[PDB]
Amino acid sequence: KREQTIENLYQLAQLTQQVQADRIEIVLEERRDEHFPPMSKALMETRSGLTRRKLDEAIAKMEEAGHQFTKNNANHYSISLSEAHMLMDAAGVPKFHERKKNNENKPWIINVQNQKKSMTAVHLAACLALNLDKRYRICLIDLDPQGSLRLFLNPQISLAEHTNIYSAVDIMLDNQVDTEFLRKNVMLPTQYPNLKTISAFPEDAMFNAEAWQYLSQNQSLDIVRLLKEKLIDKIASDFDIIMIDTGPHVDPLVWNAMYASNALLIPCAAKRLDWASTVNFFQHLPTVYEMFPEDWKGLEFVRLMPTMFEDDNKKQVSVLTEMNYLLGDQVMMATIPRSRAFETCADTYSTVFDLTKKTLATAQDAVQKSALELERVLHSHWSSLNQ
Amino acid sequence: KREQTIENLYQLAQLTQQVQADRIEIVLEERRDEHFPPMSKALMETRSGLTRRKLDEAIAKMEEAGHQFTKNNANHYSISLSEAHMLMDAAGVPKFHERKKNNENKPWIINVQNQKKSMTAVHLAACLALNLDKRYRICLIDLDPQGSLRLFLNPQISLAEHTNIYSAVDIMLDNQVDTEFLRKNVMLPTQYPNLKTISAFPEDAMFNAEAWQYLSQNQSLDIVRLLKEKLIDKIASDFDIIMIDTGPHVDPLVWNAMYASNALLIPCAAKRLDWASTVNFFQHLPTVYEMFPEDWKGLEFVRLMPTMFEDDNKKQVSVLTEMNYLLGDQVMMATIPRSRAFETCADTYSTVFDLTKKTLATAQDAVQKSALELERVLHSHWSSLNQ
Repeated sequence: KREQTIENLYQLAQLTQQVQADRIEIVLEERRDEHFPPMSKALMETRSGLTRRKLDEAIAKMEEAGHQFTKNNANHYSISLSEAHMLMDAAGVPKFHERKKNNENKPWIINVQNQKKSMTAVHLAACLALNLDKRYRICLIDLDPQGSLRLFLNPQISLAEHTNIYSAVDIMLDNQVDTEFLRKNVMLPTQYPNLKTISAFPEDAMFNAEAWQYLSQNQSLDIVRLLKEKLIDKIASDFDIIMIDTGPHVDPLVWNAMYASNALLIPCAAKRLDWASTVNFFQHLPTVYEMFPEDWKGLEFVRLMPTMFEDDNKKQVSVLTEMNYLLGDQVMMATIPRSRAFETCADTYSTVFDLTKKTLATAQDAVQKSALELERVLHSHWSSLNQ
Repeated sequence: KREQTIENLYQLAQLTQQVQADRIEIVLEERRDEHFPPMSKALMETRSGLTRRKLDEAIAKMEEAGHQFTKNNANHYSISLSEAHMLMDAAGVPKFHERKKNNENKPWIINVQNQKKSMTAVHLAACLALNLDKRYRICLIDLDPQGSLRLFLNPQISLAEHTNIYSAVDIMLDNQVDTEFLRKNVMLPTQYPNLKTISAFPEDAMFNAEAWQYLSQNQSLDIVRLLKEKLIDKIASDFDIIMIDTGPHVDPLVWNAMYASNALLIPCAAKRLDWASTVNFFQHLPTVYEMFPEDWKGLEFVRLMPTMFEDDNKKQVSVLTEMNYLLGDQVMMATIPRSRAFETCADTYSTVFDLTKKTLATAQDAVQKSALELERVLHSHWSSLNQ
């Protein structure tokens, strides 16, 4: 019955290909729109690299203008994220971008690749976005259609007053598209004044279909140029960093992400399972690239991190120091632990920077030093990349 | 630096493509090898469709041979799964297969397709495997490389005394292979005398790579014939049912599973998210099939189930009765609830049939009536399929 079943299939293809899917409605039906825990002026000091005197002066200037700061039950300052950014601009420090010896840069395009909880790229975006001396313009793009990565960091929906919401692949396969268009309709603001977001929707699955059947008509290899030529290039003006999050699969989606991407970052854990998948990955991961039209700009760096670490199991060391001595540098000294706190983030769709003893500090100190450590490398290669 | 980075890539491709991966070791490092809760003789009565008299007679015959049954702290029978199968054969009922008006059958090849917790195919396998009057020979094949589906139902490892362990794609791309080979080395026994298992390993990821680059050399479409011609056909002798579990992605893996597969089953939930992905799926799901060499045997049936149901939220009804009235029959009346119990299965990698008030019964009655209800349909179409 080969024929008859196809016929029922299109019958359901076109019967159902008219039912439903109000997207603004469900993003709106998810707004967990809560915001950030205000800083202490000790914490604002740490995150800013401002002296209490330069900071207090910045306050006083903002207060001698209209501004009124909220205050404690102990009448202690409670500075918001917005307040902290403006405090910077009041202290007369200019954004990372601003310091002009780096203002002709090209933007980092880090392609994170979760090999199995796909929530480390979001901690990076928040820690890098949560460094107020620099105040990077970042962008965290979700590319896994099975991604909750806009449940974390829910965009300011900013209302039903939003036409439509597009994902990356909605701008690859589309719907005239310009950076004015992408700002107004596909990149959304998120609770971190300087971290914007680009969500994905399980519909984004279509892509692969059209890819794997858009090669029948071609052993071509112009299908990996779509996200660069259609979207990333059209938003590299406004951004210092870009992170494209893909999780585990082979794909023309993650393919479409590697070609536009000029560095790789591979979160993994002590586990031999994710470890083992990953070396299969690498073994499969040269042709992987060889394939896109030679105009591919190579990679700058590529590195991996240890995620979810037990530094009490003699057993997990017995894979991470295989990693250490297997790979030395090109791994990260920052072993993020397991942490009750990290995992109620996965429960509650927050990041450790959203909540108010016994993980908090080492949860965030873990991420913050892994983001500091991440941070060195990017500066190391920004020169070469910039070429 | 296009060239230089590829060169480092193969450098890591071949540097690392010699490190590690002792598979028997890790399956062995996982044996959660515990077994089933023994039945009551009330429960053995329910699962068997034996009268207490025919059952007690079967016991007495087994006891008048050597056998010794374990007993209760209240000296009440505690029949194991093995004991129950032999009790059947002692009661002189023949296996489903056995009843010869269905012994020239062809085996069901249900392709389950999890659209987002990928643990319903395992409840089906256990409920269908846990019907002792029939005693189906089933096979639950994992095809998602991100599958825990051998952590559930850990095979009798039966020891390090096992050469190697192969997955489906290890027998697609291989390593001379015959049904004697597949029995001795790739299908493993599991705690249900009549449910065997075929695991997958995240290495299985390779497949896609070779597929999507094994079409550059061909707009061919012989790559979907691999799992049928290489594995399934070579084990259809020994099986009454076959379930191939794939979860969400487009793929030549799930492709390779649809072509060898002669019915479809699509678990989904009240949620508009998984609901929405699925209708995109259907809209993409005719060409999907149109593509394999015409010799494709069509589908027999195709249906969906409701999984994880809140019958207290007026809100979830407000999608499942859209489903009901949208789709009527070709859905299942058996709405599996949310259930604390179902979700500690996902916690503990069991199925509801593994544990000992307030879900148990409705958890299993839910699965059992969805498996009963599943059960009717398969009989309905077995005739036509058999053609």
